[PDB]
Amino acid sequence: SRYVTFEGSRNFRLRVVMATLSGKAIKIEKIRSDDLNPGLKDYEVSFLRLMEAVTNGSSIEISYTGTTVIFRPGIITGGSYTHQCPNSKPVGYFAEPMLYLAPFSKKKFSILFRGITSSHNDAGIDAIKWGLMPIMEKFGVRECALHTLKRGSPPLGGGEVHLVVDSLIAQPITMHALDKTMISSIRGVSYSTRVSPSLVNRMIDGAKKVLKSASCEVNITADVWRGENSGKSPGWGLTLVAENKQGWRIFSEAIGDAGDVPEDIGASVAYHLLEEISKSGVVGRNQLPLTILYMIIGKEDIGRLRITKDQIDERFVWLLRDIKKVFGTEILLKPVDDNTTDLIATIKGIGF
Repeated sequence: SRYVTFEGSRNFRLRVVMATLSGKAIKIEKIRSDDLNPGLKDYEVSFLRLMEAVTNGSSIEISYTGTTVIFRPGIITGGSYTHQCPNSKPVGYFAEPMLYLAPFSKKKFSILFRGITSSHNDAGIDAIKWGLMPIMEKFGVRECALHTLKRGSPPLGGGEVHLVVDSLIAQPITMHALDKTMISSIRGVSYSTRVSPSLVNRMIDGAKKVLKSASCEVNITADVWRGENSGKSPGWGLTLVAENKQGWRIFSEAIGDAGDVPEDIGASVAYHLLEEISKSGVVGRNQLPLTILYMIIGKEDIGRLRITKDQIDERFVWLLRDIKKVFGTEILLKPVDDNTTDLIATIKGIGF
């Protein structure tokens, strides 16, 4: 019973994913044991269920009170499978960490996700489609898509999305990127469900108003969903994706609740995009966990990725901590030769 021991609900999915990638068994204890109703939440249990489905030989054990979990990783198998998500977490919650496994399995990942497709705290479908997967492609994952069959806005939901990754590779290519990602165009997806195309347009208006000074192209795809294919509830949101011709992407997202002013929601996403670009190196904060991990599991060899001082936040520290425990690998930061305070994250692969 050799375990790497973690504490709390923090990075629960990330830690479970790392356990699977490294083959190290882990033990997560004292989960929310200092809160009203400690233990795992229904969506984390659902998550563990998803894991068992896409792997083989995995043995999971949970205490009676659910405050601790013991995860012994199996082999990343994949295949076809449908997963029904509880109303507590949207599809992105389950789909995002599947990105970390799919390309490294024995069979294509063809996973159908049913449930809500949107929230305020999880990765939206567009963000995964146009914000995360492009980064996977830069690491050698050629074919990987997320098909939106049905959008399912909260609270009723009824959405349905299909994760299929045709490209199976041994490991991510070693990454060498020392330059700050230069944005040459801003794209995106403004969507709504079971409502008038008014909301979508007013969001684009609000977004374009703060982005007016842009000397680059700025066009946003409008994506109005009506009828039964749009889900059970009304809803709307905006995903802005800044990009260059090298395949890099910086993004931000937000959804609107009934009563929110679309122009303000639209403007808000554009402000966060500009913030995220301002603070970014090669990638934005919302992409580091994926990028860093793909580097760590690359062939035994040194990779390099420019980051910003602002990107070394609480979240980032914890990311490296957990990585230290599970893989052993520690990250070295090197001040860039230019006249800024940016660093070059130097990361040696493990030999996946």
